[PDB]
Amino acid sequence: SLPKWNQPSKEGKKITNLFVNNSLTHSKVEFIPQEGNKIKWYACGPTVYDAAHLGHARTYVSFDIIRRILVNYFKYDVFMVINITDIDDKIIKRSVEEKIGFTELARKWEYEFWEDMKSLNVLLPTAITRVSEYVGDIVKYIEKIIENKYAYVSEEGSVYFDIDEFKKSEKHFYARMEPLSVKKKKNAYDFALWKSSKPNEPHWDSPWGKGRPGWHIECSTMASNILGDVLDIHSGGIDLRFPHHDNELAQSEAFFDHSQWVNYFLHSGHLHIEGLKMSKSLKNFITIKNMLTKYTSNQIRILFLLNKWDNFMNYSPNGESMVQCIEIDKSFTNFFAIILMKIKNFDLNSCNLYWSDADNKLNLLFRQTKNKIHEHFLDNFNTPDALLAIQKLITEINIYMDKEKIQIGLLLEIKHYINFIFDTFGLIY
Amino acid sequence: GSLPKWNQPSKEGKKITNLFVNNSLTHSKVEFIPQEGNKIKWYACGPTVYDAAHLGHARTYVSFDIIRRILVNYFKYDVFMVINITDIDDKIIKRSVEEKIGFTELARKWEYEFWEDMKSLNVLLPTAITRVSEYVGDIVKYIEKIIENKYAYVSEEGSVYFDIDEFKKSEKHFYARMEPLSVKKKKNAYDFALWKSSKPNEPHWDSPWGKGRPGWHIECSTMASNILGDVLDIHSGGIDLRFPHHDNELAQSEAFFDHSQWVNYFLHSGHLHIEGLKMSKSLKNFITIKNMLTKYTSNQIRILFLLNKWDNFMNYSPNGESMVQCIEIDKSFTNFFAIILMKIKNFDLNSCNLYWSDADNKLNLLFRQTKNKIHEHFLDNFNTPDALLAIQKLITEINIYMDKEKIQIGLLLEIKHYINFIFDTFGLIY
Ligand SMILES: Nc1ncnc2c1ncn2[C@@H]1O[C@H](COS(=O)(=O)NC(=O)[C@@H](N)CCC(=O)O)[C@@H](O)[C@H]1O
Ligand SMILES: Nc1ncnc2c1ncn2[C@@H]1O[C@H](COS(=O)(=O)NC(=O)[C@@H](N)CCC(=O)O)[C@@H](O)[C@H]1O
Ligand code: NA
Ligand code: NA
Ligand code: NA
Ligand code: NA
Ligand SMILES: [Zn+2]
Ligand SMILES: [Zn+2]
Repeated sequence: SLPKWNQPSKEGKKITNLFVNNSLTHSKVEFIPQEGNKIKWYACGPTVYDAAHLGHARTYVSFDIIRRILVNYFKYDVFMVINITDIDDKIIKRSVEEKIGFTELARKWEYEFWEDMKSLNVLLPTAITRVSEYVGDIVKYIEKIIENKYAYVSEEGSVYFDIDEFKKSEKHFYARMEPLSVKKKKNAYDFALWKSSKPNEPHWDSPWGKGRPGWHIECSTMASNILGDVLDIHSGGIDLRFPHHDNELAQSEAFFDHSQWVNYFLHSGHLHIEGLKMSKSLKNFITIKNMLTKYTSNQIRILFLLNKWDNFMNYSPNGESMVQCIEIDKSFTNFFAIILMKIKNFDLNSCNLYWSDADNKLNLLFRQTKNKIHEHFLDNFNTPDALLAIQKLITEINIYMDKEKIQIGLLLEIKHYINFIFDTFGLIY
Repeated sequence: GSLPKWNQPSKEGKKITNLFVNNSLTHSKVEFIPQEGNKIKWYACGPTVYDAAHLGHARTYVSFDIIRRILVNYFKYDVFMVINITDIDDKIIKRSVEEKIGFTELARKWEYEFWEDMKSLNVLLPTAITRVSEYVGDIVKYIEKIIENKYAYVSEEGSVYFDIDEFKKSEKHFYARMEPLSVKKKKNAYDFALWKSSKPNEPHWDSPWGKGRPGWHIECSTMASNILGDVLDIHSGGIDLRFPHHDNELAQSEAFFDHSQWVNYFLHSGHLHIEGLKMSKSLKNFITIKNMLTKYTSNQIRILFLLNKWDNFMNYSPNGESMVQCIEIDKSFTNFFAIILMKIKNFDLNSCNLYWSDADNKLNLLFRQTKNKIHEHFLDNFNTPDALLAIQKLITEINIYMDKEKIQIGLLLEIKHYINFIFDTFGLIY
């Protein structure tokens, strides 16, 4: 009556003791790769019919930070896939309103999305998978689900996922992550895998007639084709947990006829503005480009570093939430300014390098800070507390650089470590 | 009895990578295990600063810079490193009377040029730099303790000598742990000075035993013990220092703390040879780092050292013969970055197709396999020659892919970032 989860075996794997908040268990559980030190990761992409806003940035920046922690800090090997839904009801509707082709519209806003990601120092994924380029593969995927008896064909030529038949199987559970969120259909909760197309919509040939993919099938198809029958990580915003992500799990389980397509499902919290999700529908949004005419990439990334990735956050506009981000960014800028100059202008010919008690105390705080940051990252990517640890260390380095005769080698090593953590955060100074 | 024993640190609570290193204390490759957490306390012997450093010195400091970058940048150990500067020495005293400038002025000049040469080679400075001239008082206190533990004696002239026989008698101490077979005022000829009575006209310092100078080995035990403590994870230097210098440091430090294992892993770089012999100031067969750098770049010199396993000797053929391959490799890396950066710059998302093709998948398969190959090479006693080869082979296939196949922009960027990561670990700059 309740979905079960299988933790991957630890034998032969990279073991860091990292714990992550897994939506499949609704708990923090130890992260263990399926193979070695490898992480196969699929992340749902944007719907490219319009500009991206600060809420989209929160999700992609937060998972960029997580990816950099996993790769740059823990040295996992991440193979990441993000889809682009360039065919969708919204794209069709917008393209008729504006009197341009569906592809021209989608390519424009896909281009602007990646430009915005690059402006925010977000790394591109290994693979970018457009629906328009995967329709043939989607048809083949749907054929297999039908052959496994988990989908049926309507008279009009649509294909629907058969929830009742899927649930019946002892190896399958429907809606593993939100169990309680559950005429021609057998049951109302069945969802389309293939939609019969109106003659005026864009459409593709199939064994069942001209149509389009349903809302969820492209993600199962693309990830299964490139990454296979087990994903280490699947991610997205919390609104996608159901129906979209739970439906992907059912589709992929139905295709492979197994019980666990994803080991760790990670959901970022929403950015709210004035108490409500930042939303195109609510017209309360700030585009990323507008945000970048007021604040820098570092400042926006600090905003997201200050908020735990899997919790919702409130954005107060008119600069209110950004005051703290600007202060922190300024302290990082001024810290680097001083330490870089002290290093550059240090003179080995005239200095004294005796390792003093003041040098030893700063070094002790330095090594301790490294251990604290390590524990924060293992604690479900706790960047707010890691950022605070860096701030505390900087306060003490600033005192040391002002008064004590300086240990050039220690300052260089401290500069390199803080650069390493800032690279991990995606900050550029 | 009759053979030195070695205690491997316990694994509980430590960072465990399965790295193996060639340990001179065991004369074997053994698993590297920190004394504490992920921390590595590391002392490396510094240069004698009375004249210019040469390519043999560069080989040792660059090879251990590469190892330090592997430990820190690649494996994420926390390295705390100390290097001494011997700015008081017989050679410095004699050279300063020849040059007719003060010993301090001469020593500071050639220390400064040593660090400039290191920076020119992209060698990272250590955490602490310990000059003998700033540590004499601490050295005196260290010797006082060795005398108090009955492991040293004072001669009538005011010198202090290490008492090898008394040290060996202790069941917890073995003398010459690393080269056991290499072993009038003295009790026995093998005793060595901790404090030397001052000769007339020499620089000198006060002590309870009279005016004098440190012996040849005592500063390193003193400085490392003061900053790093009673157990070092790593101690390093060239193979010529293994005995008497490093074995004598072990004896001094064991005598000070009256314990049995001051160093867990002793690493010795091989010598750079020229025409079959060690590159040597005495043999006048040396090439200064500065002269090398007027003909070759930092990258090219670092590639020369990456191509030779750190703990084996290497032959350097002059007149550009050994550098031919280094220049070719460096050029292939420069050209790779030029090409991949242009392909990235000119990629057009509006006109591309991004279907993940079989060609894309084959390159990705090679990419991830290369990552695991390099990982095993680094775990295998820092095997940079084979890691460098793996990177070269990967670049050969990336160049083919960029020329013909429709390119996966994200995959090319990810491969570039990984190669940047390994090159940072090597100390190469492109
Ligand atoms: N206010 C907010 N705060 C924080 N995250 C927010 C957000 N609004 C959207 N998101 C998250 O941003 C990502 C992109 O959202 S989006 O452009 O609307 N696209 C979509 O929702 C769908 N295209 C995802 C499904 C798929 O196509 O596979 C998705 O992960 C989405 O959950
Ligand atoms: N041809 C060669 N090939 C490869 N390594 C070579 C080398 N010649 C010297 N080395 C190594 O370079 C390092 C510095 O050497 S050096 O400047 O002569 N100084 C000394 O030997 C002493 N000052 C070390 C003892 C001490 O002072 O603590 C030492 O580690 C030494 O072993
Ligand atoms: Na079931
Ligand atoms: Na939902
Ligand atoms: Na003994
Ligand atoms: Na020797
Ligand atoms: Zn999706
Ligand atoms: Zn030494």
